[PDB]
Amino acid sequence: PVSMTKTSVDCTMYICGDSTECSNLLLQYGSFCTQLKRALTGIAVEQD
Amino acid sequence: SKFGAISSVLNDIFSRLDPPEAEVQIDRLITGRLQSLQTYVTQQLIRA
Amino acid sequence: AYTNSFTRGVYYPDKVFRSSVLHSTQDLFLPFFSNVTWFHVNPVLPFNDGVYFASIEKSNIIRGWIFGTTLDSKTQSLLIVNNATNVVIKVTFEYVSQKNLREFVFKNIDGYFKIYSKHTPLPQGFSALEPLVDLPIGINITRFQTLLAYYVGYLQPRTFLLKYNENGTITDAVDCALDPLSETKCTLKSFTVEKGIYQTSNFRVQPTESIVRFPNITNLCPFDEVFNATRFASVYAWNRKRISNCVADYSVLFTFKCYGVSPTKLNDLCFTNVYADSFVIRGFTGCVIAWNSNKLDSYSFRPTYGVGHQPYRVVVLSFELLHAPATVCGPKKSTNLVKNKCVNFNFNGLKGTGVLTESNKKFLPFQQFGRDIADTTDAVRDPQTLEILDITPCSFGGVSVITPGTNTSNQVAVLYQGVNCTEVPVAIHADQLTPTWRVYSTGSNVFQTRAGCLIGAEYVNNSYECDIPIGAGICASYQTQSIIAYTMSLGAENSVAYSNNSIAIPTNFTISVTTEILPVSMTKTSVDCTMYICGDSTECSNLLLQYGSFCTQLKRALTGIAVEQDKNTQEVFAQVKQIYKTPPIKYFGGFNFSQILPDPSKPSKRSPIEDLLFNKVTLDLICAQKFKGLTVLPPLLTDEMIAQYTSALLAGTITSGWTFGAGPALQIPFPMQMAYRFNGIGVTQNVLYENQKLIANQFNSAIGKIQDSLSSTPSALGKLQDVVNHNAQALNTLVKQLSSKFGAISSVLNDIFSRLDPPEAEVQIDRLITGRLQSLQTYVTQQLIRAAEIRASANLAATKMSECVLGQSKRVDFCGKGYHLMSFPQSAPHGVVFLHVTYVPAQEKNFTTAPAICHDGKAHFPREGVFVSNGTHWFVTQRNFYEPQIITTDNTFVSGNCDVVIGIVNNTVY
Amino acid sequence: NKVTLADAGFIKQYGDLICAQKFKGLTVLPPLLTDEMIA
Amino acid sequence: LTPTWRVNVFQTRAGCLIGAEYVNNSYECDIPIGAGICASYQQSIIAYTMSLGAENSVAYSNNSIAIPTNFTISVTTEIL
Amino acid sequence: AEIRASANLAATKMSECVLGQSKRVDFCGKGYHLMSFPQSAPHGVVFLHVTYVPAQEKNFTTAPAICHDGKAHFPREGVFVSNGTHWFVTQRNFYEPQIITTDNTFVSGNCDVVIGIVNNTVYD
Ligand SMILES: *[C@@H]1O[C@H](CO)[C@@H](O)[C@H](O)[C@H]1NC(C)=O
Ligand SMILES: *[C@@H]1O[C@H](CO)[C@@H](O)[C@H](O)[C@H]1NC(C)=O
Ligand SMILES: *[C@@H]1O[C@H](CO)[C@@H](O)[C@H](O)[C@H]1NC(C)=O
Ligand SMILES: *[C@@H]1O[C@H](CO)[C@@H](O)[C@H](O)[C@H]1NC(C)=O
Ligand SMILES: *[C@@H]1O[C@H](CO)[C@@H](O)[C@H](O)[C@H]1NC(C)=O
Ligand SMILES: *[C@@H]1O[C@H](CO)[C@@H](O)[C@H](O)[C@H]1NC(C)=O
Ligand SMILES: *[C@@H]1O[C@H](CO)[C@@H](O)[C@H](O)[C@H]1NC(C)=O
Ligand SMILES: *[C@@H]1O[C@H](CO)[C@@H](O)[C@H](O)[C@H]1NC(C)=O
Ligand SMILES: *[C@@H]1O[C@H](CO)[C@@H](O)[C@H](O)[C@H]1NC(C)=O
Ligand SMILES: *[C@@H]1O[C@H](CO)[C@@H](O)[C@H](O)[C@H]1NC(C)=O
Ligand SMILES: *[C@@H]1O[C@H](CO)[C@@H](O)[C@H](O)[C@H]1NC(C)=O
Ligand SMILES: *[C@@H]1O[C@H](CO)[C@@H](O)[C@H](O)[C@H]1NC(C)=O
Ligand SMILES: *[C@@H]1O[C@H](CO)[C@@H](O)[C@H](O)[C@H]1NC(C)=O
Ligand SMILES: *[C@@H]1O[C@H](CO)[C@@H](O)[C@H](O)[C@H]1NC(C)=O
Repeated sequence: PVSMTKTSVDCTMYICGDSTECSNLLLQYGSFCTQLKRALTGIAVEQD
Repeated sequence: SKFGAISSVLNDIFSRLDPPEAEVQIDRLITGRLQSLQTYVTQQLIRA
Repeated sequence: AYTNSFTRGVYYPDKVFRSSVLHSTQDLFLPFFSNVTWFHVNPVLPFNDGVYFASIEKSNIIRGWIFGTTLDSKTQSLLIVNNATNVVIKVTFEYVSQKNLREFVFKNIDGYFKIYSKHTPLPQGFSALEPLVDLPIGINITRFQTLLAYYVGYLQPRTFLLKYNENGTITDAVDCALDPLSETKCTLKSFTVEKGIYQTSNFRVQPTESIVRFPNITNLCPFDEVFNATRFASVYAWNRKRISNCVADYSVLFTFKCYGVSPTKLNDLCFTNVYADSFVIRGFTGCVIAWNSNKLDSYSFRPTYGVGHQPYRVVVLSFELLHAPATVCGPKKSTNLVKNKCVNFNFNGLKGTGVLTESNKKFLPFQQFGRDIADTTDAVRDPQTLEILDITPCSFGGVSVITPGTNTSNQVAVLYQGVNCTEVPVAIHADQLTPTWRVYSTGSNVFQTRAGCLIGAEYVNNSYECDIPIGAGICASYQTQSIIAYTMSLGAENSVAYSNNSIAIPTNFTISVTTEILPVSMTKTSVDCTMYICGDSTECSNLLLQYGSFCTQLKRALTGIAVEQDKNTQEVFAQVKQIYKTPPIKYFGGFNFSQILPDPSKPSKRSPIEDLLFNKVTLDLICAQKFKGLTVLPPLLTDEMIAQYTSALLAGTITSGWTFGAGPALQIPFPMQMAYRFNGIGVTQNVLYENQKLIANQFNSAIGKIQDSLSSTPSALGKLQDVVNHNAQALNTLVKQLSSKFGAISSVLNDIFSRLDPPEAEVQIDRLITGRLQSLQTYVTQQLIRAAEIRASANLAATKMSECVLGQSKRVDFCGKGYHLMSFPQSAPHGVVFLHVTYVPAQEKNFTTAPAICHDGKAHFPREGVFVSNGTHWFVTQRNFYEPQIITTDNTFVSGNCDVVIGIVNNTVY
Repeated sequence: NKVTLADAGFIKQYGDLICAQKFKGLTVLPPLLTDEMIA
Repeated sequence: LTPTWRVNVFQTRAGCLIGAEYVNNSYECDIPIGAGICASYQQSIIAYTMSLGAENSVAYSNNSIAIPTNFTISVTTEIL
Repeated sequence: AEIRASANLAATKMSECVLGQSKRVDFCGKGYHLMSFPQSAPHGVVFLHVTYVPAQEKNFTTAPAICHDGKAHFPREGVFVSNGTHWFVTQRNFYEPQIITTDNTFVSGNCDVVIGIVNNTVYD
């Protein structure tokens, strides 16, 4: 094996799909979604 | 999964409960789903 | 008349002092480059959501304003005038208090009229407005008028990134929703963007309208026959009534509690199995309604009994909210059914947003809903027309921004990922395209890729090296003037002239010195768990002592990582038993090692190249981290010690070759060691000797270029800088996570403890503690993974030190591109740099070749070479350097006759 | 022909398992190098 | 102070070391302290700058070579 | 994952140190690797690396080439050494001086280019 599937996650869509109140609440959790996006982007670049 | 909440649907929680208890239930759901995302990303990092 | 607002109307969002920070604020602002209306000296302009008001005058024509809804006597209105002595405000409320550009901001939220202002000696500068006053006028304002060049702009809720000066002044701002570049700047929390492609946000089509679909029933439920019953049953023989096919209006309904539902919401939900149980006592999802029935009723209730023993009538309402077809629910007006359009929908309490279409699913009569693999609603039976509708979320997707870097240009391209250009969101209003900015199609600037639709770059038929990867073979770059997209080129095509009997032999060579950078260790970090989580709050510490050995595990893991870092450094650099020193006279047959050898003049005793490497890697933010309990432990080996180890390795290899790595160091002249290494790559020794000076010069040239190749290229030391940046970013993220509330009422523990009773303060503090503990655990897990990666890099660096520095390697590409001659280590802040000296053949020439030569009827094969020819005579030569020689019995061996070797060629063997 | 990919991360036009995952916010990004380029 | 106990005072980049006497001699690292400082038990606890090994100078010249006249068969152990 | 890396390294050493003789420096013990023997251990492996360590080094005077009859001679598979008066050719890793003959050297060019060439007799 050389590479694996490059995955992207829409954090807001997964956690709070279509619920605007849930996204407003999620805004108070800091940079969790940003950190997850950074990690997944690093993995994706590493595959290439 | 419900993670100890009344339901796994955010809209049902927001439509059935006042904000004081909706906060507890939505906190449980959001924490569970953030944990699921974090677990997925950690295992993706190890697999990568 | 209209004009450009430019970057004006920024005000201080709060009363907090900040300095030397980038702060994101979501507030009512004036968007950058807004079309502000311009009046010249007046009409009653609307007061939509707040107003920015500028005035360029020197005669005080403008005095004040009137605010109200109708500006008549029937509705209450506000009035503000600035007299030459004082400013008078009247509404039930009165208030009095104290070219030139006067800028003002007026807002009306929660019964508060807030006024900010600034004075300046529309201009094209940046100025931040300071607050003036909040007034509790308590009236809704929809219109206003100026009381006699003045400019009016309207505020909207925007997200802004404000930059605070060193003395706390807002000097710059970014309007996150202005355009893709500003969204990228807000995502990165920076004012400068480097070249690349950045995932900024997701576009989401917004719901056009809202629809409600409830059953057609209109009869009222028999609640009166339950609650207003003449006589209630007994608690043992409790009465039960079923409620079906009616409209339960709970407003008609003392103690009224509910389990699993809120009393203020029952009018909106649809219920399946409603049963009312009534009985009398003395003082599961559903509701309990109890009320004193003293004046209405064995207990043997009597009027002289107390409240604790007075009769109470009790009704229990039990219903199932596990959807299924709804027979009873409250007063809700159904709208029309909107299809093929993103709408907010409500089907008997099932709320959502999306597009509703005709469904081909073969439901069954009892089936009211359909679910997908994730147990989420996917099809719905319309309560009135009984038709099956598919629910699909309306269009959304990811957006990436391609920038050549803000240091070069402000032009950007936008990639809509996983979307064809025919489905790209094309909206003429702000009811779509969540980023809310627009990049319009101009024909040749819209391209389709298997990665999505790219807008803002023209696709050229040329092919270049990849500059910014888009995906699926497509890259983008700044042409210079515009952004171009293209198919990446894999390299220059080349055809090798193969034939039956043609061989290419090099006639010359190049001595190449190449660089390989390897991380060896990362920053050793320690965390004070209590100080991070609690930070001077003793009550928090006492609460934290009940979460077990979490901090003990984290301390153990971080200590293991810290020990592993020193182990990595030792395994890489501490390979030599002895500390070898170079001889006083630095003559090595013309080879010049001054760039890699230590310099006595420098206090650190580093080489010029090592000094360059330590200058090129950047190893109050530290104090801010320290105050939160995050510290950096010093490495065991100092930089001086690592440089001493490197000097010992270099002296050993220079003065003894590869012998000191396999035993006692055996001195050998450097040209003789170089001859050994030339022998190691299948080149005869004389080739080195007869070219000694030239070879030396080439090396002296190549090493001379190394400095430039590290001091001219921007990201030459990218890997070590990446290690440093990863550590700094992780610690900064840990620090910034302390401002998160995690659902609590504040992020400050001492604020929660000083304003709440312990029963609820415990809940809030538990939320904060769990959030911070999760942050610490995530940090430690990422540290463990990064430590594993760094350990792999350090093991590789130790292997390179053993096999490239302590010996000559025959492994292809392990110690440089060409044929490995030798290698030199140089210490770098968090790692090692190998200078690989390799032999690259050059200046090849064609020759005719044969497998063997027939002579006296015997087949002759070359001993240590290959047969070549000018075209008339036949020589034998070594394979990596053209040195033709007369074919004799001494450089040839005999095997068989010239009857089986295909390609054998007649010649003479002297 | 012997390895069956799941997504390959190419364009999905509005109109099975991949669709559900996408609706939950999970998407696959295409590799930079195509199969033809690697060949 | 939080530890509530009290305790030959030395300053290092790793912090304040109490209870160890800094000596000018250099030995192989026994207990790593940090930034080149190690500790050891001499009757007393000593702190010192760790040594990297014995200094050695190879007698290099442009016409001299050292050639072994004997050998030793070494058997070493590697545990994985 | 760490143990898997260790086990992959152990398998590589079993292949390259036990099933063959390795030229990789310090991969199969310190010194010039001769062979290796595996021994099982509770949760791992123990390699006994047998290596050749040179010892009892002696100083000699050396030359890149020997000039004879106007011809430059380079050692075929050795190095030129000298007691101080006579000149021998020896293998690099063990002192075995040999008479400099035309059968253990090879000729390349005159005595005008090689720096450090030394006059001596190349017996035929
Ligand atoms: C901030 O104000 C101080 C106060 O005098 C001044 O010295 C400093 O230069 C200012 N910082 C700037 C202008 O960046
Ligand atoms: C009971 O009767 C009173 C007066 O007739 C009325 O106001 C009230 O709404 C009734 N209660 C119910 C549950 O119908
Ligand atoms: C996007 O839709 C158009 C219109 O049907 C179609 O021609 C095009 O092929 C689609 N995109 C892709 C990548 O197939
Ligand atoms: C040599 O190569 C040519 C093509 O370049 C081919 O036609 C010929 O058959 C080859 N030689 C032999 C002996 O087949
Ligand atoms: C080999 O290349 C060098 C340049 O590196 C040049 O000076 C020299 O003349 C070349 N030798 C031959 C024989 O072409
Ligand atoms: C070695 O190179 C440096 C830098 O090019 C130069 O200053 C120095 O004189 C050189 N040494 C000799 C002996 O030529
Ligand atoms: C060798 O021959 C091929 C074609 O036969 C030619 O393309 C190439 O340039 C030649 N090489 C040299 C060094 O002349
Ligand atoms: C044959 O090779 C020699 C090199 O020794 C050269 O002088 C001569 O010109 C070559 N003959 C032809 C025909 O190229
Ligand atoms: C080489 O010489 C022999 C001598 O008998 C002859 O038989 C053979 O045909 C020759 N080969 C070619 C290719 O002419
Ligand atoms: C050879 O070494 C000696 C002593 O180490 C030195 O005096 C001499 O200059 C060196 N040879 C050259 C050409 O510099
Ligand atoms: C070589 O060393 C061995 C000891 O390992 C010794 O017995 C022997 O005499 C030595 N031989 C020579 C020639 O020094
Ligand atoms: C070789 O000579 C140098 C200097 O004369 C000396 O220091 C060294 O010990 C000698 N080596 C041996 C093995 O005697
Ligand atoms: C020179 O070598 C010969 C061996 O043939 C012998 O005379 C002696 O070992 C050497 N001379 C000296 C002075 O060591
Ligand atoms: C070696 O011999 C040549 C000619 O026979 C002579 O020019 C040269 O000086 C001799 N070398 C020494 C070191 O005497």
